[PDB]
Amino acid sequence: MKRQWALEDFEIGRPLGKGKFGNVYLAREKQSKFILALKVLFKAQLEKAGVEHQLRREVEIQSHLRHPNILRLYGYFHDATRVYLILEYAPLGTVYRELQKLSKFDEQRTATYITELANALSYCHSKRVIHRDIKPENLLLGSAGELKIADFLDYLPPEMIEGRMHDEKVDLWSLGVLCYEFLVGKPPFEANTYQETYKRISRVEFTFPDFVTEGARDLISRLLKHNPSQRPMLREVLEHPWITANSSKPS
Ligand SMILES: CCCC(=O)Nc1n[nH]c2cc(-c3ccc(O)cc3)ccc12
Repeated sequence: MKRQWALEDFEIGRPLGKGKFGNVYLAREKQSKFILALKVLFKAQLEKAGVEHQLRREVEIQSHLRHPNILRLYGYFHDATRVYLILEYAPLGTVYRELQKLSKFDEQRTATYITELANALSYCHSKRVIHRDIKPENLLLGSAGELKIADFLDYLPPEMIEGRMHDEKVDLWSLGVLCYEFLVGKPPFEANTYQETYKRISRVEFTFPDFVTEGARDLISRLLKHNPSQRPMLREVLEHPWITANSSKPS
Protein backbone atom coordinates (compact mmCIF):
# COMPACT_ATOMS: atom_id res chain seq x y z
CA MET A 1 0.00 0.00 0.00
CA LYS A 2 1.00 3.66 -0.36
CA ARG A 3 -0.09 7.27 0.14
CA GLN A 4 -2.19 9.10 -2.45
CA TRP A 5 -1.00 12.68 -3.03
CA ALA A 6 -2.82 15.36 -5.00
CA LEU A 7 -2.01 18.89 -6.16
CA GLU A 8 -4.69 20.20 -3.79
CA ASP A 9 -2.62 18.82 -0.90
CA PHE A 10 0.05 21.46 -1.41
CA GLU A 11 0.28 25.24 -1.21
CA ILE A 12 2.53 26.24 -4.12
CA GLY A 13 5.27 28.76 -3.40
CA ARG A 14 7.93 30.54 -5.46
CA PRO A 15 9.73 28.85 -8.38
CA LEU A 16 13.11 27.40 -7.41
CA GLY A 17 14.24 26.44 -10.89
CA LYS A 18 13.16 26.15 -14.51
CA GLY A 19 14.18 22.87 -16.12
CA LYS A 20 13.80 21.43 -19.63
CA PHE A 21 10.75 19.32 -18.79
CA GLY A 22 9.13 21.63 -16.24
CA ASN A 23 9.57 23.74 -13.12
CA VAL A 24 10.44 23.08 -9.50
CA TYR A 25 8.52 25.11 -6.91
CA LEU A 26 8.84 25.55 -3.17
CA ALA A 27 5.73 24.03 -1.60
CA ARG A 28 3.99 23.58 1.71
CA GLU A 29 1.97 20.46 2.50
CA LYS A 30 -1.42 21.87 3.56
CA GLN A 31 -1.85 19.50 6.50
CA SER A 32 1.58 19.25 8.16
CA LYS A 33 2.68 22.65 6.80
CA PHE A 34 5.97 20.84 6.14
CA ILE A 35 8.22 22.69 3.67
CA LEU A 36 9.28 20.82 0.52
CA ALA A 37 9.97 21.24 -3.20
CA LEU A 38 7.56 20.28 -5.96
CA LYS A 39 9.01 19.30 -9.35
CA VAL A 40 6.38 19.60 -12.08
CA LEU A 41 7.15 17.65 -15.25
CA PHE A 42 5.14 17.92 -18.47
CA LYS A 43 4.24 14.66 -20.21
CA ALA A 44 4.01 16.16 -23.69
CA GLN A 45 7.59 17.39 -23.30
CA LEU A 46 8.88 14.16 -21.75
CA GLU A 47 7.41 12.16 -24.63
CA LYS A 48 8.78 14.45 -27.36
CA ALA A 49 12.23 13.69 -25.91
CA GLY A 50 11.56 10.02 -25.23
CA VAL A 51 13.05 10.27 -21.74
CA GLU A 52 9.97 8.87 -20.04
CA HIS A 53 11.63 5.46 -19.71
CA GLN A 54 14.54 7.22 -18.01
CA LEU A 55 12.40 9.28 -15.63
CA ARG A 56 10.49 6.20 -14.51
CA ARG A 57 13.76 4.35 -13.92
CA GLU A 58 15.32 7.14 -11.85
CA VAL A 59 12.20 7.62 -9.71
CA GLU A 60 12.16 3.93 -8.76
CA ILE A 61 15.82 4.07 -7.75
CA GLN A 62 15.57 7.47 -6.03
CA SER A 63 12.64 6.19 -3.98
CA HIS A 64 14.78 3.45 -2.43
CA LEU A 65 17.74 5.73 -1.69
CA ARG A 66 17.71 7.02 1.89
CA HIS A 67 20.89 8.86 2.90
CA PRO A 68 21.41 12.23 4.65
CA ASN A 69 23.61 13.42 1.80
CA ILE A 70 21.19 12.43 -0.95
CA LEU A 71 18.16 14.65 -1.64
CA ARG A 72 15.07 12.74 -0.55
CA LEU A 73 12.30 11.85 -2.99
CA TYR A 74 9.21 11.68 -0.77
CA GLY A 75 6.73 10.57 -3.42
CA TYR A 76 4.94 11.47 -6.62
CA PHE A 77 1.59 11.67 -8.39
CA HIS A 78 0.21 12.77 -11.73
CA ASP A 79 -2.77 14.23 -13.56
CA ALA A 80 -4.07 14.71 -17.09
CA THR A 81 -0.86 16.24 -18.45
CA ARG A 82 1.67 16.51 -15.62
CA VAL A 83 3.88 14.38 -13.39
CA TYR A 84 4.76 15.77 -9.96
CA LEU A 85 7.77 14.76 -7.84
CA ILE A 86 7.71 15.55 -4.12
CA LEU A 87 11.25 16.42 -3.02
CA GLU A 88 13.21 17.42 0.04
CA TYR A 89 13.80 21.16 0.30
CA ALA A 90 17.45 22.22 0.65
CA PRO A 91 17.25 25.75 2.16
CA LEU A 92 20.86 26.90 1.57
CA GLY A 93 20.81 26.34 -2.18
CA THR A 94 23.45 24.92 -4.50
CA VAL A 95 27.15 24.38 -4.06
CA TYR A 96 27.45 25.91 -7.53
CA ARG A 97 26.02 29.21 -6.25
CA GLU A 98 28.33 29.13 -3.21
CA LEU A 99 31.29 28.42 -5.49
CA GLN A 100 30.49 31.41 -7.68
CA LYS A 101 30.04 33.66 -4.66
CA LEU A 102 33.33 32.69 -3.01
CA SER A 103 35.28 32.02 -6.26
CA LYS A 104 36.91 29.00 -4.55
CA PHE A 105 36.53 26.97 -1.33
CA ASP A 106 39.07 26.65 1.48
CA GLU A 107 40.48 23.24 2.40
CA GLN A 108 38.09 22.67 5.31
CA ARG A 109 34.88 23.23 3.33
CA THR A 110 36.20 21.18 0.42
CA ALA A 111 37.38 18.25 2.55
CA THR A 112 33.99 18.22 4.25
CA TYR A 113 32.08 18.16 0.95
CA ILE A 114 34.28 15.37 -0.41
CA THR A 115 33.63 13.41 2.77
CA GLU A 116 29.86 13.77 2.41
CA LEU A 117 30.02 12.90 -1.31
CA ALA A 118 32.22 9.87 -0.64
CA ASN A 119 29.76 8.63 2.00
CA ALA A 120 26.80 9.14 -0.33
CA LEU A 121 28.64 7.48 -3.22
CA SER A 122 29.68 4.60 -0.99
CA TYR A 123 26.04 4.11 0.04
CA CYS A 124 24.94 4.27 -3.60
CA HIS A 125 27.45 1.63 -4.59
CA SER A 126 26.31 -0.64 -1.76
CA LYS A 127 22.96 -0.47 -3.56
CA ARG A 128 24.51 -1.14 -6.98
CA VAL A 129 23.78 2.45 -8.03
CA ILE A 130 26.61 4.14 -9.92
CA HIS A 131 27.50 7.05 -12.18
CA ARG A 132 25.89 9.94 -10.31
CA ASP A 133 26.00 13.42 -11.87
CA ILE A 134 27.67 15.25 -8.99
CA LYS A 135 28.50 18.49 -10.75
CA PRO A 136 28.23 21.57 -8.44
CA GLU A 137 24.84 22.55 -9.90
CA ASN A 138 23.47 19.16 -8.83
CA LEU A 139 24.66 19.60 -5.26
CA LEU A 140 22.28 21.21 -2.76
CA LEU A 141 22.85 22.38 0.81
CA GLY A 142 20.70 21.45 3.79
CA SER A 143 19.76 23.64 6.76
CA ALA A 144 23.16 23.05 8.38
CA GLY A 145 25.14 23.41 5.17
CA GLU A 146 25.32 19.64 4.67
CA LEU A 147 25.71 18.50 1.07
CA LYS A 148 22.85 16.85 -0.85
CA ILE A 149 23.29 15.05 -4.17
CA ALA A 150 20.35 16.13 -6.34
CA ASP A 151 20.53 14.27 -9.65
CA PHE A 152 17.14 12.96 -10.88
CA LEU A 153 31.78 17.10 -20.49
CA ASP A 154 34.15 18.56 -17.91
CA TYR A 155 33.31 15.73 -15.52
CA LEU A 156 33.43 12.70 -17.81
CA PRO A 157 36.31 10.25 -17.20
CA PRO A 158 38.71 9.07 -19.93
CA GLU A 159 37.00 5.68 -20.30
CA MET A 160 33.65 7.24 -21.17
CA ILE A 161 34.84 9.81 -23.71
CA GLU A 162 37.22 7.26 -25.25
CA GLY A 163 34.28 4.93 -25.81
CA ARG A 164 35.13 2.09 -23.45
CA MET A 165 33.50 0.08 -20.68
CA HIS A 166 33.09 1.77 -17.30
CA ASP A 167 32.05 0.84 -13.76
CA GLU A 168 31.69 2.40 -10.32
CA LYS A 169 35.21 3.80 -10.75
CA VAL A 170 33.75 6.63 -12.82
CA ASP A 171 32.47 8.09 -9.53
CA LEU A 172 36.03 8.20 -8.18
CA TRP A 173 37.10 10.27 -11.18
CA SER A 174 34.10 12.58 -10.69
CA LEU A 175 35.13 13.06 -7.08
CA GLY A 176 38.60 14.07 -8.26
CA VAL A 177 37.21 16.61 -10.72
CA LEU A 178 34.99 18.09 -7.97
CA CYS A 179 37.74 18.27 -5.36
CA TYR A 180 39.83 20.27 -7.84
CA GLU A 181 36.96 22.59 -8.84
CA PHE A 182 36.07 23.24 -5.19
CA LEU A 183 39.63 24.26 -4.31
CA VAL A 184 40.35 26.04 -7.61
CA GLY A 185 37.09 27.55 -8.83
CA LYS A 186 36.91 25.75 -12.17
CA PRO A 187 37.07 22.09 -13.33
CA PRO A 188 40.62 20.85 -14.17
CA PHE A 189 40.13 20.16 -17.89
CA GLU A 190 38.43 23.39 -18.98
CA ALA A 191 39.32 24.43 -22.55
CA ASN A 192 37.89 26.55 -25.41
CA THR A 193 36.42 23.68 -27.43
CA TYR A 194 34.82 20.33 -26.68
CA GLN A 195 37.57 18.82 -28.82
CA GLU A 196 40.25 20.41 -26.65
CA THR A 197 38.52 19.31 -23.44
CA TYR A 198 38.28 15.70 -24.68
CA LYS A 199 42.00 15.79 -25.45
CA ARG A 200 42.80 17.30 -22.04
CA ILE A 201 40.80 14.55 -20.32
CA SER A 202 42.18 11.65 -22.37
CA ARG A 203 45.74 12.73 -21.63
CA VAL A 204 44.84 13.69 -18.05
CA GLU A 205 46.41 17.09 -18.68
CA PHE A 206 45.72 19.67 -15.98
CA THR A 207 47.77 21.93 -13.71
CA PHE A 208 47.70 22.94 -10.04
CA PRO A 209 47.64 26.59 -8.93
CA ASP A 210 50.35 27.48 -6.35
CA PHE A 211 47.89 27.57 -3.43
CA VAL A 212 46.88 23.90 -3.75
CA THR A 213 48.66 22.05 -0.94
CA GLU A 214 50.60 18.80 -1.05
CA GLY A 215 47.81 16.82 0.59
CA ALA A 216 45.20 18.01 -1.92
CA ARG A 217 47.50 17.30 -4.91
CA ASP A 218 48.11 13.79 -3.69
CA LEU A 219 44.39 13.04 -3.36
CA ILE A 220 43.37 14.71 -6.63
CA SER A 221 46.25 13.15 -8.60
CA ARG A 222 45.22 9.72 -7.35
CA LEU A 223 41.52 10.18 -8.11
CA LEU A 224 42.31 11.44 -11.59
CA LYS A 225 44.21 8.37 -12.81
CA HIS A 226 43.65 7.41 -16.45
CA ASN A 227 43.53 3.74 -15.47
CA PRO A 228 40.36 3.22 -13.35
CA SER A 229 41.93 0.39 -11.31
CA GLN A 230 44.64 2.80 -10.21
CA ARG A 231 42.06 5.05 -8.54
CA PRO A 232 41.65 4.69 -4.75
CA MET A 233 38.60 3.08 -3.19
CA LEU A 234 36.03 5.31 -1.48
CA ARG A 235 37.11 4.18 1.97
CA GLU A 236 40.70 5.11 1.05
CA VAL A 237 39.40 8.57 0.19
CA LEU A 238 37.76 8.79 3.59
CA GLU A 239 40.99 7.72 5.28
CA HIS A 240 43.19 10.05 3.26
CA PRO A 241 45.29 12.19 5.64
CA TRP A 242 44.37 15.35 3.79
CA ILE A 243 40.70 14.46 4.33
CA THR A 244 41.09 13.47 7.99
CA ALA A 245 43.12 16.63 8.55
CA ASN A 246 40.62 19.04 7.03
CA SER A 247 37.11 17.58 7.09
CA SER A 248 35.04 19.32 9.73
CA LYS A 249 32.93 16.16 9.86
CA PRO A 250 33.65 12.46 10.50
CA SER A 251 32.92 9.71 7.97
C1 LIG B 1 17.09 29.04 -1.73
C2 LIG B 1 16.33 27.96 -2.52
C3 LIG B 1 17.17 26.70 -2.71
C4 LIG B 1 16.42 25.61 -3.50
O1 LIG B 1 15.87 25.86 -4.57
N1 LIG B 1 16.47 24.42 -2.87
C5 LIG B 1 15.92 23.09 -3.24
N2 LIG B 1 15.32 22.20 -2.47
N3 LIG B 1 14.96 21.12 -3.17
C6 LIG B 1 15.31 21.21 -4.50
C7 LIG B 1 15.18 20.37 -5.61
C8 LIG B 1 15.66 20.76 -6.89
C9 LIG B 1 15.54 19.86 -8.07
C10 LIG B 1 16.58 18.95 -8.38
C11 LIG B 1 16.50 18.08 -9.50
C12 LIG B 1 15.36 18.12 -10.34
O2 LIG B 1 15.26 17.29 -11.44
C13 LIG B 1 14.32 19.02 -10.04
C14 LIG B 1 14.41 19.88 -8.92
C15 LIG B 1 16.27 22.03 -7.00
C16 LIG B 1 16.42 22.90 -5.88
C17 LIG B 1 15.95 22.51 -4.61
